[PDB]
Parts: sequence; C-alpha cells; structure tokens
Amino acid sequence: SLPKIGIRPVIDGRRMGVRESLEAQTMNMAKATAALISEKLRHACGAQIECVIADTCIAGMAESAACEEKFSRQNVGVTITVTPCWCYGSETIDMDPLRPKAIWGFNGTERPGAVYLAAALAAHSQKGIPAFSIYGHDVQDADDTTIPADVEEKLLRFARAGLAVASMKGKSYLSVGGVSMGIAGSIVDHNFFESWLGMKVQAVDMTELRRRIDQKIYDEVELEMALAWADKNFRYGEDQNAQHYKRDEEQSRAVLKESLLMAMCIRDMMQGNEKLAEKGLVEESLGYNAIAAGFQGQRHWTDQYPNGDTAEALLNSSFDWNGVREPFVVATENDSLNGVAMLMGHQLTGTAQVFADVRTYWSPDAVERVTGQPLTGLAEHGIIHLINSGSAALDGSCQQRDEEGKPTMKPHWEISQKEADACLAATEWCPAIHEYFRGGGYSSRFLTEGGVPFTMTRVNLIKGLGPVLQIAEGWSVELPKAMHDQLDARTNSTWPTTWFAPRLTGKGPFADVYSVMANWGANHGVLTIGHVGADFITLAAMLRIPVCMHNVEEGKIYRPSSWAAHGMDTEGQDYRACQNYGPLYKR
Amino acid sequence: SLPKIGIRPVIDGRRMGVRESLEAQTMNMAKATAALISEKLRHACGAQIECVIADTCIAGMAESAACEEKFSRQNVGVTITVTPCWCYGSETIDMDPLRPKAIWGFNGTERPGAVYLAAALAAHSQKGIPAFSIYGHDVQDADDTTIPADVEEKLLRFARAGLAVASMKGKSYLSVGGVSMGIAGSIVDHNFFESWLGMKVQAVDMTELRRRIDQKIYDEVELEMALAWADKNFRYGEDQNAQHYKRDEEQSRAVLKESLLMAMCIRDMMQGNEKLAEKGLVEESLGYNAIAAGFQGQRHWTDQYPNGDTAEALLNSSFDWNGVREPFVVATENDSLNGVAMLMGHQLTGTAQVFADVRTYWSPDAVERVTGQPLTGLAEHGIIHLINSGSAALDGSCQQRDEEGKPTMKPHWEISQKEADACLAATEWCPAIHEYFRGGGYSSRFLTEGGVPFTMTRVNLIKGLGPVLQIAEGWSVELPKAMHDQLDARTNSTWPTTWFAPRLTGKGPFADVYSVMANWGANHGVLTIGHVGADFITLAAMLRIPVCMHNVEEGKIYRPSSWAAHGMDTEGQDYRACQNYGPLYKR
Amino acid sequence: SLPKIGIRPVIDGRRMGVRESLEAQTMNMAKATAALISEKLRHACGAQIECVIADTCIAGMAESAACEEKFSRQNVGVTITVTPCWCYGSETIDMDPLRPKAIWGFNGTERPGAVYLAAALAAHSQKGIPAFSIYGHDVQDADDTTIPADVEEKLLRFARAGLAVASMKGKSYLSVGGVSMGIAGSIVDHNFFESWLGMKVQAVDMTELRRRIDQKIYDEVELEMALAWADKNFRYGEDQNAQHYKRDEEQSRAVLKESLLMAMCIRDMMQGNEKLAEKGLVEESLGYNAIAAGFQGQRHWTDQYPNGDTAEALLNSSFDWNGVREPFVVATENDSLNGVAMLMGHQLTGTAQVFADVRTYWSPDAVERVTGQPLTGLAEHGIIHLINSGSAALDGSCQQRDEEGKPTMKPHWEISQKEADACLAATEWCPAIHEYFRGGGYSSRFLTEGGVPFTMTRVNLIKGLGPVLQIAEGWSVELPKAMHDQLDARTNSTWPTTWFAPRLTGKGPFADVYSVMANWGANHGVLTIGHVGADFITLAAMLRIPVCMHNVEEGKIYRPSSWAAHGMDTEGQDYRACQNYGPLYKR
Ligand SMILES: [Mn+2]
Ligand SMILES: [Mn+2]
Ligand SMILES: [Mn+2]
Repeated sequence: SLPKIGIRPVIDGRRMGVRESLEAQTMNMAKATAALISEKLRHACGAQIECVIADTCIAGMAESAACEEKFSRQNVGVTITVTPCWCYGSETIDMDPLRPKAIWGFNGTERPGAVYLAAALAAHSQKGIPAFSIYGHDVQDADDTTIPADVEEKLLRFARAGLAVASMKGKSYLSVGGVSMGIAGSIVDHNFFESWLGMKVQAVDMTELRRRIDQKIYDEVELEMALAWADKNFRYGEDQNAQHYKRDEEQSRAVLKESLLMAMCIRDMMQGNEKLAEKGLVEESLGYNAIAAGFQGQRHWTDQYPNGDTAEALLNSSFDWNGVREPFVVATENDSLNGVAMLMGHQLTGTAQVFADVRTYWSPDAVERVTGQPLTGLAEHGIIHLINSGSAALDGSCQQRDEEGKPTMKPHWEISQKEADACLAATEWCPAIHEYFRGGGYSSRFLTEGGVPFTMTRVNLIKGLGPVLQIAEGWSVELPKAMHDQLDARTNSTWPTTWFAPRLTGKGPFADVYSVMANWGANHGVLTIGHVGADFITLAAMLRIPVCMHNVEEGKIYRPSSWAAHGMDTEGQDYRACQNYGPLYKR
Repeated sequence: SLPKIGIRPVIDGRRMGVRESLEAQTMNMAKATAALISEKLRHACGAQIECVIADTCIAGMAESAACEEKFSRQNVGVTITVTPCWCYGSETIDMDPLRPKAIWGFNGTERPGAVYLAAALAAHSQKGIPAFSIYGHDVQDADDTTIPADVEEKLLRFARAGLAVASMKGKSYLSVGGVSMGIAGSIVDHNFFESWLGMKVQAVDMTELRRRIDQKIYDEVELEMALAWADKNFRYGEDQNAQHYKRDEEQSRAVLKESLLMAMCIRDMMQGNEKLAEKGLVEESLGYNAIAAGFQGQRHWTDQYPNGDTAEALLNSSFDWNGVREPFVVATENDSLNGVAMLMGHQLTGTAQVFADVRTYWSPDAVERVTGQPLTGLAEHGIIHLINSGSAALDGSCQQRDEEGKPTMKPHWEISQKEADACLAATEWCPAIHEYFRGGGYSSRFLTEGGVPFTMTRVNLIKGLGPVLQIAEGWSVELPKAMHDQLDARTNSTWPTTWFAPRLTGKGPFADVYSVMANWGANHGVLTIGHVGADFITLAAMLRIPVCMHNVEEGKIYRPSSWAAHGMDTEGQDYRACQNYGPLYKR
Repeated sequence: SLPKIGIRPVIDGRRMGVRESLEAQTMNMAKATAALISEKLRHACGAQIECVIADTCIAGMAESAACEEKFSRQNVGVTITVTPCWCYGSETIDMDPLRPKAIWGFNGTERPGAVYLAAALAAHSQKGIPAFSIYGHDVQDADDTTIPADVEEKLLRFARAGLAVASMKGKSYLSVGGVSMGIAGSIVDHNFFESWLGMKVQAVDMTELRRRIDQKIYDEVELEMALAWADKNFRYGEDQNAQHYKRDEEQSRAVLKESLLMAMCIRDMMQGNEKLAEKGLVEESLGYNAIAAGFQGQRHWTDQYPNGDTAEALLNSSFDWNGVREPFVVATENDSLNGVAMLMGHQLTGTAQVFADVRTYWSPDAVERVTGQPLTGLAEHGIIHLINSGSAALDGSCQQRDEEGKPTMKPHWEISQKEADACLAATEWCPAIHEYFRGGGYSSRFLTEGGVPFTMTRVNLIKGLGPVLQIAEGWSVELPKAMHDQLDARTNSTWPTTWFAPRLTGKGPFADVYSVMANWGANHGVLTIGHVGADFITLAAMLRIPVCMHNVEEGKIYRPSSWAAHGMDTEGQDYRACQNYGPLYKR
C-alpha cells in the first residue's frame, strides 16, 4: 500500500467566538489542499494520491496527538500543516523527525496564518526538525479561498518530493551481480541505501539468473508472446562484427530468446510473479520487493552468455509485449548510484529514465576540425555525446508527442499504443560486438530528437563527505546528417545516441561546456525528461544530500527553511545544513 | 617480494673514545637481533625471514636518513631499534607512521640502553607514532651478549605480528560471489579491508567459476591426476539422502569431478596459473593476487551445482594431490570476516586454519539429560560444538603429531607425506544433503582429537565503532563414544566435528561456558592451533582493532608502550588507544 | 637518492584482438609522458628527473601489484596513470594514499581514455584517495600522438608540485636557535613539519655555531678563499651609525671574517662536509640532512656577535666564493613558517627565494603628500614596500637576464659566472646599526629592477584550523630616483628594497592594495619569481593546506578532482576538502 499525505489544520484554541469563527475557513483550507494535490499529481506508478485530514482542528497537544493517532493507522509519510490564523507554535507542530513536512500560512491580515508560519518554523529550527515554508507573495482577503500560483508551485513541488522519499522507504535495491569492471557505483554501499534512503539491498549472484533460465522458472507462454511481439515490431540493423564472429539465424534467435528471458526473469526477481506459484515454485514467486535494480553483466556474464542490452532497454522502457506500464529502474553494469538517480527521476516525474555513458565532449574547434563545418544553434558552445553501452529506455527516442506535437517523454498513463509502437519504429536492434560481448546481444539503437528539454543527474559517494548530487539542465540537439553520421561512425554506431547541450551560467562548472564534462563525477549519468533540477534540489534536501554541482536558477531553490539559517550562500548553507542534520534514518 | 625486517643500531654520537667504545657492542647487538629472528621464525609461506641492518650505527638524523634510504629499497615492513647506551631521543627514532616498530634497550648500568628506551618511547608517544617496548627484567653485565628468555619472547612476538601486518599489505581478498543467506560477514566491506589491513578487494560473480569449468579454463591433465589421487586416497561415508534424491554411481562421479575442479579454479583465480598461458589463455593466467578468498555457494550456486565442501576443505588443508604445500585461506559462505581471522591465524602461525560454525552449547544439565551420564575432565563445565557446514581443513583431525607424539597441527614445512596421508585417512567423504545442496557435493567428516589446545577467533564489524576482535583460548576434548555418537546423530552427522572447552576466568563472558557462547558475535568462528591469544592481541594493537573479548592472562598482553598512557586498565586503554590512532592506512 | 615519477600504462584486459590492438599506443603514451617530464623539468637541485614505467600495461590487480613492487623499490614519490582506452576502474588505480596521483585520459572516440578517467576518479573519490584529472579540451584522432598544450600544462604543474611534496619527505628543518623577539613563526611547530610536510625538526642552540667558529670546526683553507673573494667583489656602502659606534678596519674585518664563517658553518650544519672528516672531526662532518633552516639571531646572538645579514644573503643566493650552486633556504629571525614558503618556492622553481618584511603600504594619497608626485603605471593603485631587515638573496637584484633582454631570477643551472659577478656588483654591503645589532654586521643592499613579475607567499598556523597559505601575484615596480630616495631614507636605507604592486580583482582582500596589506597574516612574506600562484595552489591542495587568500584566475585552479565534490565555490570546496582529508602523513 502506498504512502498518504497528512494534512494538519491548526487553529487558535481560545473560544468566546474566536475559534468558532475560524473553524470553517480552517478546515476548508485543509480540504482545498488535499483536493489540489489529488487533482494535479499522481504517484509514479499512476495510482491516485490519497490525503488524510485530521478529524478536528488542532490547537494544542491533545488534538495533535489524536491527529497523529489517525495519521499512523493510515501509512502517512508526509504532512502539510495549514492555517489562516495565529496558533500556539510548539504546541501545534508535527514533532515527527522522519516525515518530510511543510506549513502553509494564509498571507492575510484579518487572517494572519503566516505569522504562525514564522513562529512554527522558528520552533522547528530550534528543535532540530526542519520544515518547509509555504508563504504566498500577495496579501489575500479574509474570504478569498483560491490557492495562488506561487503557493501551488510550492505545494506541488513539496508534495512531489516528499512522496518520492516516502515511496523509497521500506523498499529494496536488487543487485543482480557484484561489481562490474571495477566501477565505483557497482560496489554497492548497503549503509548508503539504509541510512539515507531507508532502503535495503538484496544481493543475488548472476548464477541465480542462469538457474531461472535453465530450470524453466518463468511463464513459458509469456516467452512465446515476447518472441511474437519482437518479430512484429523489431527492425534489425547491420551486424558490424567481423565475418568469422557473425552469428547465423538459429544462433541469432537463441540470443534473442535468452535476452527476453533475461528481462522477464529480472522483472520477476524485482516484483514477484504469481504464475510461478501455480507451477510449484512458491519460493521464487515472491520476489525481493525491489523498486530498482542492477545487472552487473560485464565481464562474467557477457564472456559466455547474451548481454543485457535488450533486457535493460525494455525493462527501462514504458512498455513491452504485455502493453504500456510503469517503467522499471534497472541499471546497466550494476551501477547502483546511477540506479538511485534513475529512481529519483522516476519518483519525481512518473516517466522512464535513460541510462547514459558520458562519452565525449565535442568542442567547437574539434567539431570543425573533423567535419569541416561549425556547431550551431543550441549546440554552438560545444556539445556532449551521451550514449550507453547498448541499452536505453526506448522512450528516449522521444517519438511520443505533447499537446503541441513537440517531441517529448511522457508518464505511462498518458502513453497510447500508437506512440509506444512509434518508439520501436525509431529503434533498430544491432548485434553486440562479439569481442566485447562474447555471448552476443542486441543493442537498442535510436537517435534522440532535437530541442527536447532534459536534466542530467548523478549521485556520487565521497569518502569523508558522503553522498552528493550532480545536476545539469540542458537540451538535446539535432545535428546535420553528414555531421551526425561522421561523429557517430567514429564512436559507437550500434548504440543509442543523445546529443546534449548543457545550459551555461558563466560561473564555475558551467563556465563552458568542457567544464560541465570535466566536473562530472563518474562515467555514467541519467537523463530525465524536462527541466526538473528544482525538483531534484528539493528532494536532495529532504535526504540531506548536498548538491555539489547545479545550474538551476537561484529563485527556484526550495529547501526546509532552517537552511536559510546556515547562510545566505546557497551552496554553503547546504553543506553546513546537510552536515548538521545528517542522514534521515540512522547515523 | 617478501617483507623484510629492518634493524636499527642506534648509538651515542659523541666521540673522544665514547662512541668508538660502543660500536662493536651496538652493531653485534643488532646482528644478534637478526640472527635470533631468522633462527626461530619463518614467513607463513615457509621462506626464511631476511633482516636488513643499517650500514652504520645511527646517532642522529643524517645516519637515520641513510638507514631509511637503505631500507626503502629492500622492502622493509617492520623495524627494531636496538641499543646498549644513551642516544639522542627524537633525533634517532624511526618516524615512519605505517610500519610496526619496537625498541630493545639493553638493561645495563655501564650500558644504559633502557634509559634511551624510556626517552625514545616518550618521543614516540608525543609525536603520535607508537612503538613496542622490549626491556628485560634483569640487569646484565656490560659484556654479556646472550639474550634472556623474556626479551626473546617479546622480540619474537613483535616480529611474528609485525610480519603478518606487512604480508597482508598490498594483497587482495577475492570474493567469489556476493552475500550468502544474508550473513553479515559476506556483505564485504571494501573500506575495512583498504583502511585497516591495506588490502584491495576483487569481486567476481560466481558465473566466472562456471565459465572456467565449462569453457575448460584449467589444466586438463591435473584434473585427471586429481581424480586419480581422489580415487586412491578418499574413504567414503554413508549416504544419508532419502532414496529418491540419492545419486547413482555415474552422477556421483561427476559431482566429484566438479568439486575438485572448483578447488582448482578457485586456486587458479587466487594466485594465477602459468599452464593457462601455455594453453592460449593469457588473461586468466595472472590471477587476482589474493592471499585470502571466499566462496559464496548458497543459495544461488548450490541450488544447481555441486557445493564447495570438497573444494573448501582441500584448499584450506596443508595438502592436496600435488603434495604438501602452504594452506590457502578460503572462507565458506563468502564470510570475509572469518576470512580475515583465518588470514590473521595463518600469518601468525603458518598452519592450516579451521573454519567452524559455532553450533551448540551443551551445558552439564543438557548432556546428563540426553545421555544419562555427565561431562567430566576438561569438558566438565560445558562444551561447545564446533562444526562447519561440510568443510574444514583435514589438518584439523590433528592426526599430525609433535616430538612428544601428541596430536597437533603444524606448519606445512614440518609435515611428512606420511602425515598428509594420515589426515586424509582420518577423513570420510559424505554426500551433501540434497534438499539443502541441490547439485550435490561431498562433505569432509573427521572427528578432532581430544586434549589439543586451540584458540577461537572472530572479527566483527560494529557500526559506529569499527572492527573488533574476539578471542577464546581453550582445548579440544574427547567424549566417550556413546556420548559423541548420540550428540552427533542429533546435530549434523555428515559434517566435521570439534568439541571445544574454553578456559574460564570467573569474570565477564568467561564466568561460565554459556557466557562464552552467548557473547560470541557471529555464527562462525576460527580455530587456530595452540594458545595464540597473545600473538592475536599483539597483532590487533598493531592494526588498532580493539579486542572486545579475550581470556588471555594480564602479563602476556603485549601492546605498544603508548597504550599504558591510555590507562592502567587493559580494556579501557585499548578502546581509547584504538579510537585515538585509528586505522593504520587511511582516515 | 632522488624521488622518481612512476608511470602506469593502463589497458582493457580482454584479449581476442582488443588488448593487442592497444598495447603499442598505451605503452607509447606512457613513454611519451616520461619523456616530456625529463625534457621539460628538473629537480630543484638541477639533476635529471628519472621516470619509471611499469614492465607491462596494467589491466587488473595482478599487474597493478607487480607495478607496485617495481615502484616500491625505485623511490617513486608520485604517479601518473595513462590510458587511451576503457579499463576496469578500481582494479587498476594506484591505491597509495601518500603519493600525489595523476590520471591522464586520452580524449578519443575510438580511444575513449577520458571515459576510464571519469570512472577511476569516481573510484578515487569513493575510496578517499583523491587524484588529479588530466583531460584534454579537444578530441584527438586515434593516430595522433602529439600532446596538446592544455595537457602539457597540467602534466607539468602536477609533476612540478608532486616532486616538491616528495622532495620534502624525510628531510629536516634545522632550527639554529629558538624564538626571535616573540615572532609566531619562530616558535617552531614540530607537529606541523612532521604531519603536513613529512619532515623532521632538528633544534640547535646558537652556542653550537659559536663552538664551530672558536674551535675551528670549518675548512680553514676555504676561509682564506672566501675572504679573497669578498675583498675582490664586496663593494662597501656608507656607514650610517652615529660616530662613537663606527668600527675601525681591523674590527670591521673581524666582523666580515665571522659573517662569512657563519655562512660556512650553517651550511655545513645543513648538509655535512667531508673536509671535517679529513680534519679528524668525524661527528660534526655528517650535518642534519636539512633542506631548510632558520637562524634566530636577535636578541641573544646579535647583542654580542656579528649578525646573520651577510650569511643569510649569501646562503640564500645562487652563488658564493665556490661558484654557482643550488641556493640554500635559510630564514632570518628563525621564521620557520617563512622558511616553509621559501622551501615551497624553491621546490617549485629551482630558484633563489627572497625573504622580506612586509614593511609599508604606501597609498596613492600618501605618496603625493610626501613626494609631491603621483604614483603612475603599475604603482597607481598603491605600492607595498618589501625590505628584509638586512639580508636577501642577491639573485633578487634581477641582474640575471633571461633569453631576451629582460631582468629575472633563474634556475642555477642557467646562471653564468658573469651573471653572478653582476649580481654582486649591483649590491652594497652596508654596516649594521649598532643599537640594534651590537655585534656589528654587514647588510646586503640592492634595489630590484621594476616590471618583473612576482608572487608573494606566506604560510601561517591558525589554532583550531591548522596551516593556511597566502598568495599574492604582482610585479616589482621602478620609481623615479627622487621619489624612491625619499621613501627609502624615511624607512631603512641600508636594507634591500623591492617595490611591489599586487594585481587587484575588485573583490575581497584584492579589492585594493590596502586590503592586500591588511589581510596578510604575518609581518614577513616570501618573494618568488614569476606568476607561480597556480603552482602554490596545486602544491597546497596536495598537502591539504587550505588557501585563505589568492588573486589567481579561477580557470587556473588545479586541484584533485574530489575537491569539485565539496562544491562549485573554489574556496568553500578547499576548506571542506582539507578538513576531510587532513594532513597527509598523520592526523
Ligand atoms: Mn557503461
Ligand atoms: Mn554456516
Ligand atoms: Mn621582522
């Protein structure tokens, strides 16, 4: 069952007609908040966000304890306190240190809820339980019940990030394999998951995956559907292996058969499968309660079996042979930390997530030297070649369309079957180069459309400091055919490409495009649809994860108010604040 | 190359016949220090210990810098400073923070080396680079060159532990697989290894072990030679599987072939193998430079392939089909912490290391009730049943015998081929139980001889504290045959057994045998020949690992001098000193 | 023996075509790197920098360990890892926490070394052993082996700073005396030298210097030579003492005898002298293995003996009566911390360093008032008067000429006996003011040619924070003869002067010349030739000394990549990182 949002209507507790004349506007403010959250947001899996409201208004500790009573039978993992009047600070606040929480005070004069706001926040900072401030810019009249725009932005940005926190809590990351080729993020730090994210790590040796294929621990008929669906939809590309390693058609099919089985089995390991209990496999039917996972792959699987290019691509996509569905989060090379960003991205936007190698920086001087023509448009300052080593959510094609017909990526509940199939139509499945992937495989090649707003992210673990978050907002660019073809043939022309131009600021890591590339803390990165840096910044704050690098605009930074107290500078306050509060779940 | 010991003859710098009169004595003291070590100790692998001696006696920084220059070319991992006279304190001490160091000062009057000792230990403690103190009880005459027994004991103990520290440095732990059945020690902590031991960790998925077998990455002739040896030498035990799950003589054969192959490939992966380079297989031939390893096994491997019972038991022995050799160190269930303790065990003694489940405490009352007779002798206060899940070095039979003819375990260089054969002859190979090990395997059942002194060790990781070492000295015991048979049938009769009685002290966890069992901080322990507690304590202080439990006498506790300054109490001083100096290699 | 630079060619392990295709290009990359360093850089003492290359390319732990055995024995104090391909991250990195480390990734598409780069740094940052990123701006063709300019700059800045770190390790600072007149820097912090610089501190009482002179512990024949050379070249200036304190010739000669004997004797105390051993003085022959020194002088030496003016100036110079040579580092007033800035400067340039009082800030207003003229050219924003109290390296005249006409200070291997003679000739040796230096002495007066680019530095020790480094890049300026003669005579006309204009930046302590003066954290500073701010910064980052004050171009800040993780702000990231990683050799 899913996490719910709690709403606390707090009130001035004194009578003689004072409390009485506020009970109507106060409850109504609560119900307006819950309606707005339910109207305008869903959980990432698509279900409706349920809100829970206190039975009475809250004036002091007796009502607060009864509200908490109620909240705690109902699995609420985020709370919003609201009021249009003075109330008695520390008598009425939410003392629970785990849940993200915010307070919204009506900017009024007959109704001075934002004066409670200031005192309630002071209580919060003083008691070490930071809270988020919702305070509208414009005085509203005592009877105006319309929620303004600046308020809505904050109520929705907060609610979104908080549900992301609540939804991770209790869940698993499934490490299918160990380290891949000495990549840092594939050394899965269990304490990081437990302490900062409230998550668990289940480790399972890639042999288990081989056992499930070999011992028929999957729905045999689902495979037939998968193969049938691949025949209908899969357009193949040129095998670029040397002739003596090229595979024939019977070998080619068995490779495709195994690849799709890989996907099915991994998925089954993540979320369970009822059909296995029906076959006498009750233990294997449960799965491991994982909301994200890693597949090591290289080297020990790929030196003998088909690679996970195809399974990674499909499981991270918004659809497969069973129809459109919520994308999973499955990380190439068991890179758990790229896995966590993907997970953050998915919990924030409801959409599919593109794993990427941060492959090349193409400077203007360099692009001219080799193609004889200049980088232009959004691309003029330099450009970054993002291109995973085989696999990417097919959504990354960006053949899905928004209401003005522009190319984009959507949440699964608004993806039609025509758009799913157009994503496939943009994709050519290419044989894995044998020497690297000795057991074979099919890479999901597509070319991401131009001018699409994107946000690149990466979590890194730093000894002595801990987790940090990197963020770079930009756009995909569209290169002239001759130019694209040339830089692509030179690189890895069997692999999915996105050409990325980061927005610059003139300052620090965003002085020029080279600086963006050079300060990136790993070889992998995550691409999330939209400009969603502010959403990441907020969530990084609820998790007490410093943001070490970002290009989001000053005025959009939204953190608990006690951050302001660790400094005016928006980087210094964050390291100090994050140092102070530490990880949420244990230290 | 092996670590060398550096020996520093340090002297009074002033002349007018003073220094001149002390040169012979000072340098001959240094050479006798070297001769004693090389007579009495060997590296764990069996090689001679090499001791480098400075070119000149050292009376200041110039000569000290020359000595360090000389030592930095000869791979010296531990130093001993010796002197018969007064010398200039901080001008002469070894300043290297990383290496075990000690100071032996001659306890004379005309030759007051122990006065320098006191002053140098003070500089060491004030400059934060602790050193061990060697100071004989009895005043010695100025021309006495013989080394008293109390000084020998300390020099030898300091060197044992010192070289263990230096031999782990730079080397790998090989994790073949990941976590086994959620056991803490098999969630492998790369940082503990890097920071406390100066080791790296190579992780490898168990599918590489499969790949090596399937794709014939091994010496094909050695297998045949190994199978031959196995046929000739292996006694077999009653097959206790239910009839429908039993294997036939053909499938039995295969389980054996594969069990020995795993032995071979795990070994090959640990240390490399040049036959693979002859064979065309140049990448696999190097190995991973591991002095310890673990094999995950359950669940994911053993649910389809033969178990590591035979591999682990043979590898952990001082002998296989290629004859007597140094025993390897391979933890069952990838229990890396038991690994470390076996590592420490093997480096301190050169002997084979018994991995055990700390399985049952049998109180006096419990034994009377189930058998109708009481425990008596060394067992009268209670008994701890030590018994791994199928594997244990065959040395552990203790069929090997000393000069007195008593049962014992020995360094591999004192083991005759007659004794190797005798340990095999005391061993019966028993089929794995199918329900638990679905791909089969052969366990290694022997009963450990009684009256042999052992030391039970375990390392654990405590969040917020770091590594700790537990130690229990005691003796194996022999039960009368009806008692043994009865308790054995009740427990896991196909597995190797050792009945252990820990020496009690009346205090703490050693107040009674129950408390020893209760305080043990994991399901697994390691059993090391003799009473080697003091060696382990010394080694731990060198690694700054607090010892949270031991039963060693106060007067044998031997640690760096600056531990006295942390308190009179032998536990308080230990936690505070380790907290102060912290891990050796980093942070 | 001198530190060497170790080069680690790193490569994809997989065979079957791939590794074999890369062995040549990888190993040449490495050969070309070593070659660049040996052709373009020298040790400060002038010797050729030897490099050591792994015997094979490194693709995993076995070769990594092999490369380390070869480095361990060859005195490698710094490593540069190079690759043109993808490699297995944390299996191939250099794990030694003490050594400065660089990684160079080739920016190719077919050769994606920079992708290894990003993944190895992530591994470095994750494991707490920061490493410098060397990454070219422009993509090179697979077949291009030219090393671009931006890569060259960083290879050399890194190497230059790396050798400085390793050249200090194990060497002594010789404190000749103790505190001089309550100056902080002269209360020598032994723990600072040992923990941050890996050095030792040998203290000696000035009476020992008195002893060498009076009992003739020096080369008597050399003394006749040193006098004859002084006679020929020493141009004596005016005696500004009140008449009753001037000295006859016979008394003035005795002062010069001794001033020169102080140079010989301090030098011999620093580094030994084999002639003392010919003369039967075996103990005093060894020296104290010092690379830096300080001489207290005031108050207790100078109230009865000739001061250190002449000695300090000649020892700090690149020449004396035995010809050109490496300049020593000898701090006046035993200001050990100015000694540290000097040693740093000498290690990073091979040049003579200029010890200075930061004496007077002359504002624009104030020069108008006093001289009638205004400050023009580089002096227009303010000037700072740099005048040590009696001595300075004669190199600081800037009578040396570079390959052009221009005035400069040079590495001694590029200094002619002509340019030595010339440096002496632009210097007047003026008697010491008796009331301050009652033992007499000769001050070394010269005036520094203007327009010369200079970097000013100081190390300060801040209780509760540790060491911090101060940098100010600027120029010497020339002033009208009438303007300078007013300011000189108002101040201290017998001491060497340099007029200094610091380059401003609008913000912080570089907002105006006043603020540079006001924020300088000591009364003393060091002058180093050229704009070597960025060298100081990089060397400071290697030693984990935060920079509290600098006017260096943002874009030239070159620090280990894990600094970037501690923030975008280039100052906050430095305090956080330094606080994290702490001193190199012990905490
Ligand atoms: Mn990748
Ligand atoms: Mn077990
Ligand atoms: Mn002064």
